Amino acid sequence: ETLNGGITDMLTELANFEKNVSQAIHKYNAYRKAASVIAKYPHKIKSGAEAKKLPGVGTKIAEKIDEFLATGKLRKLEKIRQDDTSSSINFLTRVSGIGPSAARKFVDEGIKTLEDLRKNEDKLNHHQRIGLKYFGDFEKRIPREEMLQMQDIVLNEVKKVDSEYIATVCGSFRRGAESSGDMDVLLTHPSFTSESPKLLHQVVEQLQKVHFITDTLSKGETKFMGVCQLPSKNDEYPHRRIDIRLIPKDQYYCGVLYFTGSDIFNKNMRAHALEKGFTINEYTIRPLGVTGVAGEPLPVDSEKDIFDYIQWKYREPKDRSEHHHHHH
DNA sequence: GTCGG
DNA sequence: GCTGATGCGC
DNA sequence: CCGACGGCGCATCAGC
Ligand SMILES: Nc1ccn([C@@H]2CS[C@H](COP(=O)(O)OP(=O)(O)OP(=O)(O)O)O2)c(=O)n1
Ligand SMILES: [Cl-]
Ligand SMILES: [Cl-]
Ligand SMILES: [Mn+2]
Ligand SMILES: [Mn+2]
Ligand SMILES: [Mn+2]
Ligand SMILES: [Mn+2]
Ligand SMILES: [Mn+2]
Ligand SMILES: [Mn+2]
Ligand code: NA
Ligand code: NA
Ligand code: NA
Ligand code: NA
Ligand code: NA
Repeated sequence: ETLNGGITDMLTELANFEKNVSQAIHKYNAYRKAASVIAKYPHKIKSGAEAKKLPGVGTKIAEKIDEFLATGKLRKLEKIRQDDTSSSINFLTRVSGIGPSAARKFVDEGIKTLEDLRKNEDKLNHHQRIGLKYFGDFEKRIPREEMLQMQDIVLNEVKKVDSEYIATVCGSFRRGAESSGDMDVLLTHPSFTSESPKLLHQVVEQLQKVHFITDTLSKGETKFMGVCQLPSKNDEYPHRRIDIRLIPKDQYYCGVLYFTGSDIFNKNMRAHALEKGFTINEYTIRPLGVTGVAGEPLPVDSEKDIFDYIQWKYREPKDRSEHHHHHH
């Protein structure tokens, strides 16, 4: 049903291999950019030289596309699929907190399966231990109905802590997705500005007291990463990833732009900002110094002002998701 | 792996 | 302590 | 060994 789905799946799989096995994050990012520009292309790709016209597809991917169109497979991928070490390394990196490095370490020490991982809980740090505990739950996506229920608990508890907080659910939810991988809550409070608690900790602690937050992956002064769960209906819902991030109140628009994603959109926007002579992060957009210090932050009164600076047409959150096209 | 310089 | 990497996460 | 590639929080380490 997906136009060019065979091609985009091949490139994604190559991506994951370069990240997890090769530890080559820019090759990962290259395959992702290629899968992405191909996914958004509104025609069926006839040949490698056709895909090559797209930014991000070059000689080597063009050849893989010719091989794939011609044979229905890619020998490079068949060999990777046959490498049990590579397969186990890929699998282990699905646990939150285990990356390419840890994964290879565990596999080299003979941990190759989920059971093997469970038997070796003592090798895992806290984050990894919690990732493992909820591995099955974290594989499932969250229906938007349940995201609405989750949003209701979060906003009500935050308002009980202090009515000056504003919490906004971002990520895929704000982009209008019909399901989400986690819940991203952007939080502000007038006591925390770029110039100026316990602000985050008070919120987290209140969510724990009402048994909504069940576990913590990591937690600092400005960012919480953890686990939550909706109250059961009779006798249970899966446990869910939740990210909460306090951002400076005077820097809300850069913050919400960031927290809305998608991942690929944000990166592409920042790459286009560099080309135009700016640097964008979640707090500011700044001109690049002739030296190599960014200069003073530019004024921003809306999401659109950020786009304007880098000469990009404004996109509504729903148009910042990745998309694909279909065939009959 | 792709691209720009 | 601070700075700057390394790993891993949004 | 062309070098850059988006950018930063939290956890941790190395060097000072
Ligand atoms: N590589 C990345 C990853 C995330 N981000 C930011 C962090 S906050 C925002 C949303 O990140 P998430 O990882 O929750 O993704 P989405 O909400 O798009 O999807 P799901 O959670 O999978 O529904 O994008 C980024 O700028 N670069
Ligand atoms: Cl790389
Ligand atoms: Cl900044
Ligand atoms: Mn579809
Ligand atoms: Mn398109
Ligand atoms: Mn062993
Ligand atoms: Mn999300
Ligand atoms: Mn998230
Ligand atoms: Mn551009
Ligand atoms: Na190209
Ligand atoms: Na191997
Ligand atoms: Na992981
Ligand atoms: Na053990
Ligand atoms: Na569960």
